Amino acid sequence: AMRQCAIYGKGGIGKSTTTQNLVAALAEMGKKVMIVGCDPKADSTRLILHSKAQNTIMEMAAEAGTVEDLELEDVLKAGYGGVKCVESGGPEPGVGCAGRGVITAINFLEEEGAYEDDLDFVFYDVLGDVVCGGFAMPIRENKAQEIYIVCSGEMMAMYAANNISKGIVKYANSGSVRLGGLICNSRNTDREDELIIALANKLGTQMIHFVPRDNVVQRAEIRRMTVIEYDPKAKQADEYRALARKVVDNKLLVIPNPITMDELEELLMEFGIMEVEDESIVGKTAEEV
Amino acid sequence: AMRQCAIYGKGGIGKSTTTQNLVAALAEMGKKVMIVGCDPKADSTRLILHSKAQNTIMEMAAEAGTVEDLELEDVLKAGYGGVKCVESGGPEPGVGCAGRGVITAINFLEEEGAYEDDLDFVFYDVLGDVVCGGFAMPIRENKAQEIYIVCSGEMMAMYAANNISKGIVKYANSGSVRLGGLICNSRNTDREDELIIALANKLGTQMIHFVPRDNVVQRAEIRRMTVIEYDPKAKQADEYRALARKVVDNKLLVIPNPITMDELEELLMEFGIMEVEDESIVGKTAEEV
Ligand SMILES: Nc1ncnc2c1ncn2[C@@H]1O[C@H](COP(=O)(O)OP(=O)(O)O)[C@@H](O)[C@H]1O
Ligand SMILES: Nc1ncnc2c1ncn2[C@@H]1O[C@H](COP(=O)(O)OP(=O)(O)O)[C@@H](O)[C@H]1O
Ligand code: SF4
Ligand SMILES: [Mg+2]
Ligand SMILES: [Mg+2]
Repeated sequence: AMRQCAIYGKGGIGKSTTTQNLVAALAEMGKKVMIVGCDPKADSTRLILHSKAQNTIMEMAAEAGTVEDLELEDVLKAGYGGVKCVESGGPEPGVGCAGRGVITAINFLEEEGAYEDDLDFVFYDVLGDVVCGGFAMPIRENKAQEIYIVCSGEMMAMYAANNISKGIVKYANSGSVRLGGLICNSRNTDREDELIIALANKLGTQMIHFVPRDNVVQRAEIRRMTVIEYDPKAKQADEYRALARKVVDNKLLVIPNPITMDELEELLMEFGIMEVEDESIVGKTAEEV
Repeated sequence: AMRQCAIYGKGGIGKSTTTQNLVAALAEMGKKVMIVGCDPKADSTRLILHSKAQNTIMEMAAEAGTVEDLELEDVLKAGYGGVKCVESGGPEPGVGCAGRGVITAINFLEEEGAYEDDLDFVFYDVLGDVVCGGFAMPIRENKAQEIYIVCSGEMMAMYAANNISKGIVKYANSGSVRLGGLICNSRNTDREDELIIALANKLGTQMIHFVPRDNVVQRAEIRRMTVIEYDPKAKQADEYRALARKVVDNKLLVIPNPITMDELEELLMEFGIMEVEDESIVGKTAEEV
C-alpha cells in the first residue's frame, strides 16, 4: 500500500513546484501524502501550508536543545488536502556536511511514527546537484523506492539526471530503489520534450510527463499556494493531475543505464541544442578555418 | 606576487567559461597562471588544453593505487599562454563526499611544489550549490584569498552567491579570505545588471563586470577553445580582457553582509523578475482575489 517516492534534480529546475502540485493533485484524489523537504532552501512545503519557509527540524532542535526535545506535531504540519509537511533544514553554509539535516530528519520521523500513519505516499524533495551526504541517503538506505528526476533540455539538468542514475545503479543490490521516470519541466526550448524522451530511452526509463512552463504558477505562488488550489480549472492544473495519475499507475521501475559525457553531448547535438563539432577544426582559430 | 583566487557559483551560471576566458586574457597579458578545477564536472580546463575532460587526480590515483605514485606532469598540463591546468575530479555519484577530490588535489599540489613556481595567479573553479566539504575547503583553510562569485538575475544564482558569502563570513577570523566581487553572467534579462549591482551593494562588494551572453562563446567552445584564442578581435574577448584588468587591479576585498531570504525576494520584486505580493491575497483562490 504505502509508496515512498523522491523527486531529485538540479537546483531551480522545478522540483518543489512539481512535488507540491503533484502531491496536491494526489490529495484531491483522496490520497494521504507527506512531503519531507530535503533541500537546504527550506521552501519545499510553502505552497501546501500557505506560509513563508516552514520551520525546520534543524532550527527547532537548536531552539529546544536537541532532537530529543522535539515532538512530532511541532515539526510535522498539515496543509492543503491534509498533506503533512516537514522540512529537514541543515548546516550553515560554512560548516560540516550540507546534507546532515536529511539524515537526522528521516531518523526522527521514523522514531516518532510519522510513516506509521495512514499514508498512501511519502515524497522526498531532494537536492541533486551533488549526490552524496544525506542527499544520497534516500537512495543509499532503502528509503525512497521510486525516484523521479525533474530535468530539462540543458546540459546541467541532464548531467544531474545522469549522476542521480549512477547513484541508483550503485545501490541497486542494496535494496529496491529504482528509477521511475523523468519529468521534463519546460523551459520553452525547441526539441526539449524529444530530448528528454531520448535521454530517458538511453537510461532505460520514460519521460513520464512534460510539464509546460505556465505563468499561472507565478500567480498561484504570490498567493502562496499550488496551481491545484489557486485555479483548479487551469490548463496547468490538469497537467499536474495527469502527472499524478501516471505516477500512481506507474510500474516501470528500472536500474538505469547511465551514459557517457560524449553520449550526453551527442544527445544535445542530435536535437539541435548544442552545435555540431568535428575534430579537424579543434584547436584552430577563427581566421585559420 | 602570487594571488590566489576562486570563482564560485551555482551549477551552469558559466564559471568555467568565465574562468578560462579570464585566465586566457591574463596569460595574454604576461601573467603566469594555474587553474585548479574543483568541480566534479571535470571540464574546467577543456578550453585551455583543446581537449575532452582532463584526467583528474582522482581518476589517476584510483587506477594507480595511491596518490604517491602520481607524477606532477601527469596531473598538471600546460595549454594556451602557458597556463597550467589540473583537475580534481570527484567520487562516483552515490559514494563518499563530492568534494573529496579538492582536498586530495590541493594537498598533492602543495607537496609537489606547484605553488612555488613564479605564478602570478591561481584560480580555483568551484561548485557553489553546496558549500560544505572539499568545496568549502578553499575558504575554510586559507587557500583562496579573493573570492569572485559568478551569478545572474535569477533566485538560485543569487541564493548561492549569498550562501558563499555566509561561508566567507564564517571563516573571517581564521584567515584572509574575503569576497572580491560579483560577476553578472547575462541571461539577457532586462534589469539584471542593476539587480546584481544592488545585491552587491547590499553585500558590501561590487559587480566587477557584467559579462554579456554572446554566441561566439559556443563557436569557440566547439573548436574546444576560449574566445580569447579563437577570435581575439571579437567583442566578447574585450569583455573578458576588461574583467581581467579589473581583477588585476581589484583592491576591494571585503567581509560580506549576507541578506535575508525576504530581502532577496524583495530585490527580485523591485527589479521586475519576481512579482509583487501582499498578505491579503495569500491563501485565496482564482475566483476570490
Ligand atoms: N512549469 C512551471 N511554470 C512556471 N514556473 C515554473 C514552473 N516550474 C517551476 N517554476 C518556477 O521555476 C523556479 C524554480 O522552481 P523550484 O520548484 O523552486 O525549483 P527547485 O525546487 O528545483 O529548486 C520558480 O520560479 C518556480 O516557481
Ligand atoms: N557569456 C556567455 N555567453 C554565452 N554562453 C555562455 C556564456 N558563459 C557561459 N556560457 C554557456 O553556459 C553553459 C555553462 O557554462 P559553464 O561555464 O560551463 O558553467 P558552470 O562552470 O558554472 O557549470 C555552457 O553553454 C557555456 O558555454
Ligand atoms: S558529502 Fe556532499 S553534502 Fe556532505 S560535505 Fe560532502 S559534498 Fe557536501
Ligand atoms: Mg525547492
Ligand atoms: Mg564548469
